[PDB]
Amino acid sequence: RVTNQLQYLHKVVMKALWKHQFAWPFRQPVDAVKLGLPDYHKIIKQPMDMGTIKRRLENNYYWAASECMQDFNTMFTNCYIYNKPTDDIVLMAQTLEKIFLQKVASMPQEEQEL
Amino acid sequence: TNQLQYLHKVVMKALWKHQFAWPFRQPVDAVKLGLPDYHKIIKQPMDMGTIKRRLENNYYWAASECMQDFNTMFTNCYIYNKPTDDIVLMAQTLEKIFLQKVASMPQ
Amino acid sequence: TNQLQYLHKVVMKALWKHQFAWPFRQPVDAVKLGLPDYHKIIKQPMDMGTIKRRLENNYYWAASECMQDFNTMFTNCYIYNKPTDDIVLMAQTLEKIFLQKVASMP
Ligand SMILES: Cc1cc2n3c(c[nH]c(=O)c13)CN(C(=O)c1cccc3ccccc13)c1ccc(CS(C)(=O)=O)cc1-2
Ligand SMILES: Cc1cc2n3c(c[nH]c(=O)c13)CN(C(=O)c1cccc3ccccc13)c1ccc(CS(C)(=O)=O)cc1-2
Repeated sequence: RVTNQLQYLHKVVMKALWKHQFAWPFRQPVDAVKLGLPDYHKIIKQPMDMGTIKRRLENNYYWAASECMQDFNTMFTNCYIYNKPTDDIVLMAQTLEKIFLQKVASMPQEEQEL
Repeated sequence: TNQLQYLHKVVMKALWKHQFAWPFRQPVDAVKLGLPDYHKIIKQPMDMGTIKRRLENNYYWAASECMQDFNTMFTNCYIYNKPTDDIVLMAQTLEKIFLQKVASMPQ
Repeated sequence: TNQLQYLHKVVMKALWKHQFAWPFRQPVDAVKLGLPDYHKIIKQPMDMGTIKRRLENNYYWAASECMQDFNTMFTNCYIYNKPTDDIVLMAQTLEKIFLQKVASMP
């Protein structure tokens, strides 16, 4: 579907996050072989990344804005769960997530299809 | 504000009474709970009791500030605990409700 | 250009960052937004991204051209959308700020 809320998430939230200087670890699925993370998929059962979210927005995959919001949330939460508290990637995720939440605070309130 | 009243009377009210909310209704007492590393790892403790009181005392200026406090509380949980701990699943469940209700926050 | 300077550094700066600006920051994409009739109804599309680029490149010959582009943008929204769409309220809010700022232009 195409809704006011999903348009906002695409044109405002994803636009802001995708071009952020900390976005690059998150723009594609984690490649556990490339990154040397042999237990990644034992710990993280629902991988998510902003490339996948962006494609779903582009392809009208989502039915409700909350579904997109949950994908963003899963992506951040995966990072906090998997990594050590002191890893810089945690700081990068926190930074992006704060922007996510700041932008979501102004999202259109009542979702209706376009 | 309209938004802060929604976060207080709609979002928090729903999370507060949830069956998974009880670990989050007051600050983590690391001594009582036997977590001597908790405050070495978690530098910004947050909980729903603290957020609720801040909502009651007009502490916030904007809804986003309150949303960030919710966010910190959940994130602390994912950062501090082992992936396999039940408390992680409890936080996830609550955070999904938080985001669902936030989606419908008025403008 | 003092007027165009004002339109760029005061009017566009306020409107561009307003929380209601996001539907107007780029051209309407009738394909991606699924609106087969948009260009049958709206003959002169306009948006704040185009206006902003024109101010930056010294495109306009007079302030009135820039103001008319703002006006066209808002009018397209009112003509195309249903009266109850939130976007109509968003355009009304932005246009009132536009006119308020225009009254104090050199
Ligand atoms: C979600 C995610 C992304 C990455 N993740 C890693 C561990 N866990 C994760 O969740 C994770 C391992 N990883 C890092 O730790 C790392 C991060 C950021 C800056 C760095 C600077 C120096 C060294 C490492 C890093 C890197 C390295 C590079 C790429 C980009 S790409 C095109 O190659 O895939 C992605 C990740
Ligand atoms: C955010 C938070 C809250 C608690 N946390 C714990 C570890 N890390 C955390 O982040 C955390 C340690 N903790 C437990 O491990 C625990 C054991 C047995 C059953 C459980 C069921 C659900 C959740 C936790 C447990 C308990 C125990 C009790 C209370 C409530 S109270 C008034 O008595 O202090 C809070 C926590």
